[PDB]
Amino acid sequence: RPRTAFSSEQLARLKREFNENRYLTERRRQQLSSELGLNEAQIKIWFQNKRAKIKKS
Amino acid sequence: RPRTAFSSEQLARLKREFNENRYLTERRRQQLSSELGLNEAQIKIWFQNKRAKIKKS
DNA sequence: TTTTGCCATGTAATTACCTAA
DNA sequence: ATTAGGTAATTACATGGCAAA
Repeated sequence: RPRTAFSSEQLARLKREFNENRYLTERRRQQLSSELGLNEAQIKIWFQNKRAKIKKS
Repeated sequence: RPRTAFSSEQLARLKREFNENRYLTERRRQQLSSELGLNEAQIKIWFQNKRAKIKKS
């Protein structure tokens, strides 16, 4: 498998972004893409996965 | 998956099951497929659809 | 000390089912 | 029928620190 590695500066805006808003919109899902230069699908699962550990944690 | 059509022999067995419980279970999806000769995934979607309809009331 | 030799974690990805159009 | 994005459960794997000769 190709396990993506996140940049210390990506994990940051993601996190910052989850705080303010834990549910991604398409617009928002899009913009993040541009900016972080990540694909709308990984930002997708990230948020899913965040919410997940928060629940189990 | 090709649009299909249920026999009345099947359609009425689906409706009798959907009467006992609206949620299918894996083993039971199985059981009905070998029974009614349908394809699991067809059974699965009938149910979804039915639930969604019944809801509307 | 050092070097080797394992594990246990965290997490990213993935699956199977959900309601709703 | 299909489709997207949600939850819950996983599985794969890249890692750090620990144990021991």
